[PDB]
Amino acid sequence: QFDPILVADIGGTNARFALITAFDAAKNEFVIEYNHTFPSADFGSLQNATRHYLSTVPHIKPVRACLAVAGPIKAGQVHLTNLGWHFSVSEFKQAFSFLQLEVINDFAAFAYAAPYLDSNQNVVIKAGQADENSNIAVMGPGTGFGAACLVRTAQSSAVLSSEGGHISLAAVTDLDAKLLIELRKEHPHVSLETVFSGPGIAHLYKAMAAVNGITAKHLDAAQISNLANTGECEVCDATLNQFCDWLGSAAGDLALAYGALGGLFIGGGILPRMQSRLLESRFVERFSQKGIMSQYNGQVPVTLVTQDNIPLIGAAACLHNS
Amino acid sequence: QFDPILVADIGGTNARFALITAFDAAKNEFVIEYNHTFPSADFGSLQNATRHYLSTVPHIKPVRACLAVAGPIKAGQVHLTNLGWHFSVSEFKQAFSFLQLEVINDFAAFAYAAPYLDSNQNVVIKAGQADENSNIAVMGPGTGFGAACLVRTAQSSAVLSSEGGHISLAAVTDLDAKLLIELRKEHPHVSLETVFSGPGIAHLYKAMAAVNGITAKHLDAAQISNLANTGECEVCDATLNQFCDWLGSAAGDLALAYGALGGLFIGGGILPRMQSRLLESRFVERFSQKGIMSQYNGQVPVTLVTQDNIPLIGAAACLHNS
Repeated sequence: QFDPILVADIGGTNARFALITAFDAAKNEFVIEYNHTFPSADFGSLQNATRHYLSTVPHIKPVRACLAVAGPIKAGQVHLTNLGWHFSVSEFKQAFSFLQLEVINDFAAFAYAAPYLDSNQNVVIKAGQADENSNIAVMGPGTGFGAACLVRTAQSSAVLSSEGGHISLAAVTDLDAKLLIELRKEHPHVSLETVFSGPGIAHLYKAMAAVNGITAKHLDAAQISNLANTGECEVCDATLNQFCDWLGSAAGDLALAYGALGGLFIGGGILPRMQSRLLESRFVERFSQKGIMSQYNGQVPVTLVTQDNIPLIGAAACLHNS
Repeated sequence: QFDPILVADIGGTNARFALITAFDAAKNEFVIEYNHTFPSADFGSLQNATRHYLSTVPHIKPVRACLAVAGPIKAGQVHLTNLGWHFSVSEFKQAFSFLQLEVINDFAAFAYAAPYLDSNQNVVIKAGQADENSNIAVMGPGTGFGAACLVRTAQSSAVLSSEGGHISLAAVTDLDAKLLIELRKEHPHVSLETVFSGPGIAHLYKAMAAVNGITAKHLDAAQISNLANTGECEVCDATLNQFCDWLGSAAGDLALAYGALGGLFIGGGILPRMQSRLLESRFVERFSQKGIMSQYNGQVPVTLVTQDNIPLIGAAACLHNS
């Protein structure tokens, strides 16, 4: 009989709670039940939010818990000053008499989750052959660019949390190069996140406009994607294709940096909205265009994550594999 | 009473064996004794080399062993076809009745070793504040460019082995940019290893010569370093300074990619021979020139490794921490 786990996805506008009630060895999937979302604004503390949630499912009183936090964890201390939630992992554990409590970052949760994803609920960007005994890379263009790695060796395993979104962005093509020169005019340091993010799409548009000899209007990502579709902004359509192309190069670099023969997953909320453009782009060609390591990246499967509960699956995987 | 460990550094022209006989909690150092080197060519198998070594120190019969291999480990199989040594980890363990045997890559050993280095036997490249609970990055420009990371979290730890030397090399300065254009003329894929390695120094020289409007002579790294010193090759001196400068940028990128708040170590045999030039270069300035993550890299201590037994210390740390 599986020992239930309380899992939570906190830090954003909405806090999400659920109960892990079983693990199916066949499907290699955690069974998640009683999935409840609520505005973080409804509570003055995480403790309160948690007490409320547990009161709605009192027949299952978990003594194991893991919270995935889209915020900073500095020495057993969590500060979501944004929400007004500040708590000690130690006291939170005490408050609910948890025998086991893990508090992890959201991308760390994405890395923990990687081996337990719904195969039939995701999109293969590039086939195909995963090495079960090697590392898995996870990345996600969103508000910023997050990158992490589930490190698996013949001695142990752990999750590499990083600031990999901030590494310098390299040029591969002549167009890349020209765009870096323009980008650097507004961004002394042009990193992955300078381009591969919600704000980055706007940055990339401004640069593309400049390269094409056009004064750029004040557009954000959604506006850029819309105007591209209606054919009212040629530079917008080219910007989004360049985004996909370049991303391929960056994803390939991270696959090498993280030795990701276990596979590379692309999450976040932006890329799943660009699925058709991504699959039509030069992403895959650029992904494995890596000199003597071309064959290596040729073997690495790249998957676009489409399921919605990654943080919860990760929290579950983290605590259960402790 | 410490349980002795047999440690070995194999794969190169010389095989090195030693015995770990104790661990000093105060110094935080493994005690290494009976350090013996011998030409790999003297034996037809690792088993033979090992039997010979153990016969010279028969009063200490270790049942724990860890081999650091500068070669490939594919599924409990080691193939140093170069030396004619091919063995099964399983059978090697059996052959010497080891209760515990770990076989790791050489850079993985460098990552394992990082926390146990001789503070007074290394050179601070950039101060200063290590976070004991964060990851440590290790890198080394040699024949190729190796990169690994000791991943340390509040849940576990592991060593990230990578192909990070093969990620695209980004330009930061105008000179960087011009050099990439030249480099790409001979190297379709310009990676870190294209520049930051023994062969890379020659590549960089050829490119620097071209940028400076000079026909480059056929020189290798040592020749480039020599001619620089005698002032017989101005472009050579500029090449080596550019190498150090650019390396700073690359090391900074890896520190971000690996979340290396625990520190970053630079090993290999090339950089320790360039200590004065390195410390006089723009390495440190470029290391932390990383936009919003500038403060982050400002905190990361960078150390030049000068001690000779890194692989042995790593093997020891790996097996002992199993």
